[PDB]
Amino acid sequence: KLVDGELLVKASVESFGLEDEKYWFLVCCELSNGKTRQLKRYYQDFYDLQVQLLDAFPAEAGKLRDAGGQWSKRIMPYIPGPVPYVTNSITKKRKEDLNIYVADLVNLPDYISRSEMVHSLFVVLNNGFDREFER
Repeated sequence: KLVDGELLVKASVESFGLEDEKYWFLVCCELSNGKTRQLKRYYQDFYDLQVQLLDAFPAEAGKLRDAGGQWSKRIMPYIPGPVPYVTNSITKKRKEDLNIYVADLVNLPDYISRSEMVHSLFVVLNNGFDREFER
């Protein structure tokens, strides 16, 4: 979903935590009308978006080849990779990497950043956590 007059202008990952063996990240964002959100996301949420984005924008993902055989220029940011066993030290580094990743996303060209797809990660979910604050 997109809301006219309320588009993403800033995003961050501020912290991580553990609840019953599962690590989570605090994602914050600011909208163009000055509203902000505090959100809870798991690594998988970022991974699932990234899979969607690389598929939806193959050229910008560096996944296309021209007639000459040269790969298209990549402007899409990278996510930290999936791991067989999640640990505190892996999660700590992910928090740092994901912070940069989400800021980079919201700054992509309009035709990518303003997409339902990119905005989907930042929607308030009925997950017993996510909240939107007035300006």
